Amino acid sequence: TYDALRRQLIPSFDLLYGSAVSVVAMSVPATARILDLGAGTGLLGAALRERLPDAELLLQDRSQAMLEQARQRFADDDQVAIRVADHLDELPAGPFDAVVSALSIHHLEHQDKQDLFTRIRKILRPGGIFVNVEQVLAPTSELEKMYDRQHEAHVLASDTPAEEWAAGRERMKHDIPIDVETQIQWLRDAGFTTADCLAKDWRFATYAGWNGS
Ligand SMILES: Nc1ncnc2c1ncn2[C@@H]1O[C@H](CSCC[C@H](N)C(=O)O)[C@@H](O)[C@H]1O
Ligand SMILES: [Ca+2]
Repeated sequence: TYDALRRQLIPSFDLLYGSAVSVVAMSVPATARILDLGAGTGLLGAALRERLPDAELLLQDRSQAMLEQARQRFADDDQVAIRVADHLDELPAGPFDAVVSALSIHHLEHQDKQDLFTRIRKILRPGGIFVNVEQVLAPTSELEKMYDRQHEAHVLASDTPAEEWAAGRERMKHDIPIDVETQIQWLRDAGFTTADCLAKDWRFATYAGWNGS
């Protein structure tokens, strides 16, 4: 039900989450240590586990209530740990082969995003990857209205319950998105040697930075 509702709310869920899993699987070994930042109920971690059965996953979030759903999702998994931490709290020591995030970093002020990308690179192995499945802003107000129409079109086409879309619109008041190319440049500023947008559906995009590749 929860997972079904995320697909109803998020355009191109399989393309965007799938692209995150694929780019990690082509960038790190089977036995990678992976941090999922703002893991929530652990959906991105779960997508990674399906492809990488031997990866060690650390799921981190500020919300014990969200992480309880992740604990249930990963009940029988001996290679998953859970950590309660804000993005602005001290990160785990690492090192990590990959740091991944979905629909979380857009909650931070822009300066805190720029600092976070830098802090993430410091806990990555050389050649390590940062991947974000993210809600992004259009480059202009007029395009932002078109992004909004395309998002609403997916939500309506998916037969999303009206109450859940209303609750979605209210949660989105707290969002601090920026355009995808600005955030990709922030990865270059943080010292990532390569950064790219792998996949995009208007308001939603999967992008990555490599720490030396
Ligand atoms: N500053 C912050 N530090 C840590 N987690 C944060 C945060 N701001 C928001 N979050 C978390 O970010 C998540 C956004 S919802 C996305 C959850 C999950 N990554 C998924 O793809 O389904 C929530 O679990 C919320 O608690
Ligand atoms: Ca949000």
